[PDB]
Amino acid sequence: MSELEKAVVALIDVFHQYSGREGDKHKLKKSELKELINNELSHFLEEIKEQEVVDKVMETLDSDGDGECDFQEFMAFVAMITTACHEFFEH
Amino acid sequence: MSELEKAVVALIDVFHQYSGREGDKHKLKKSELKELINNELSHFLEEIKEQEVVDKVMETLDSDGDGECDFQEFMAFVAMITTACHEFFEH
Ligand SMILES: N=C(N)c1ccc(OCCCCCOc2ccc(C(=N)N)cc2)cc1
Ligand SMILES: N=C(N)c1ccc(OCCCCCOc2ccc(C(=N)N)cc2)cc1
Ligand SMILES: N=C(N)c1ccc(OCCCCCOc2ccc(C(=N)N)cc2)cc1
Ligand SMILES: N=C(N)c1ccc(OCCCCCOc2ccc(C(=N)N)cc2)cc1
Ligand SMILES: [Ca+2]
Ligand SMILES: [Ca+2]
Ligand SMILES: [Ca+2]
Ligand SMILES: [Ca+2]
Ligand SMILES: [Zn+2]
Ligand SMILES: [Zn+2]
Repeated sequence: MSELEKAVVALIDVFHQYSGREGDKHKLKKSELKELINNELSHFLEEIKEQEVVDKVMETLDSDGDGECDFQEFMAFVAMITTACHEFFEH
Repeated sequence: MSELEKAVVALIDVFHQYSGREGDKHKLKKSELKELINNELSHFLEEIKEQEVVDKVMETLDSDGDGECDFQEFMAFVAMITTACHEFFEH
């Protein structure tokens, strides 16, 4: 598999790693999203310690108002992170 | 870096790998997009041999009508591929 192909599978695997822990096994509830950010985005994003802060991130990500981040919503989150990283390192 | 963090950087690196070859160094023209698909998505997508087929893929990806795929448009392409892969392997 190419690097791109392995990257794609890694996105799928991290989503399932955290989504399957509680409740709906195919969505990230706020608790699962906080764990994902703190354990997997520790170089890209500030650690979340407050309920207020994960509330706000979930508000941004949650396009259908169910209080959770589904796989489509997670893909939008990945696009946001990737865009911000790409731009951080360039002029 | 986590797996997710390395995956994010891999998306950036494959985009730059192909975008920088010709013309606008920050967009994939059809020629660059064809090369990316054929060399980097050979397990996920059918090889492109015809101008018609890359025309069609570029039509799908090109949201601002400039005939090219910018980084935002490429992120949408990555979301499409990842979604299709995730769903292929599940019930
Ligand atoms: N010392 C580093 N940060 C760094 C190290 C290696 C690297 O290998 C290719 C990745 C793309 C290289 C140029 O574009 C970016 C954009 C964003 C990030 C990032 N989100 N960290 C990293 C690189 C890149 C950056
Ligand atoms: N050898 C080592 N130990 C080492 C080498 C490079 C390194 O680099 C740290 C992070 C570099 C890239 C990630 O940093 C950001 C920060 C903010 C944003 C943002 N704008 N959201 C995106 C990415 C760290 C450790
Ligand atoms: N034999 C395989 N295909 C395969 C091998 C390893 C693997 O490691 C974790 C990746 C996620 C595992 C379960 O979800 C998916 C969804 C899509 C793909 C794919 N796009 N190929 C692969 C896996 C996964 C699949
Ligand atoms: N040991 C080996 N040599 C080997 C092991 C597994 C393998 O698996 C091939 C591809 C598996 C996952 C990629 O296959 C697709 C197909 C269609 C879609 C789609 N719906 N677009 C998405 C993914 C290949 C070789
Ligand atoms: Ca869950
Ligand atoms: Ca939702
Ligand atoms: Ca180009
Ligand atoms: Ca465009
Ligand atoms: Zn760039
Ligand atoms: Zn799944």
